[PDB]
Amino acid sequence: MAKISSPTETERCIESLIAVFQKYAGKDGYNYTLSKTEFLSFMNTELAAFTKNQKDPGVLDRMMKKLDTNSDGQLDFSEFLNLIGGLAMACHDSFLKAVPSQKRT
Amino acid sequence: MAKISSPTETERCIESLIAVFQKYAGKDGYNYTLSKTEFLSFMNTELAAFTKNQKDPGVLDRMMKKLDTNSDGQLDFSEFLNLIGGLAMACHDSFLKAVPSQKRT
Repeated sequence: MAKISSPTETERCIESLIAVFQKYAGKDGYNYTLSKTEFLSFMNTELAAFTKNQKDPGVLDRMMKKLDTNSDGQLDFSEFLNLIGGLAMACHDSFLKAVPSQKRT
Repeated sequence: MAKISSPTETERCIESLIAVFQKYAGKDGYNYTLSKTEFLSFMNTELAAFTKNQKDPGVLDRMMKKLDTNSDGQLDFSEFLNLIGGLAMACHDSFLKAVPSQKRT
């Protein structure tokens, strides 16, 4: 069985975001939107790498309100992904400042 | 060993995007930007789920020019992630039109 991965690395990444997003956003039960405290818990757990590396949880506050383009105080599908964009760009930048030659053969 | 995953599901998703992005974008060797043909190959391989489900590869053309905010004809870190946003939103929407109760305990 060569095709063990129905999704690819990006697609599975995407379904990962589905998993993590919908489990935390699914706590507030609004419109599958990641509420303030849900995102606080989210970022301190699922993004503790970033969150705890910052300095104080007030950053999650800055994240939320930056991404909260719906201006409801929650992060929807795209708002969470906007986040993922900045997150990815931070880790990418890490690689660019380290070794971005991730040319996996 | 409980902490076998240094990255979380979102963080690993993010490093996945690093992996897939930098391997294809690393083919053009510009500024780690996913060039037209590199993205064509990318989307037909890594996103064949979406690409082949559309109808014709001219869609990748539409993706590129939508995401090519750098207006160079390539997708950078954020432009690829803009893509990932629309991709994720499509798969999310799939779940929302199916079963978005991905409340993994």
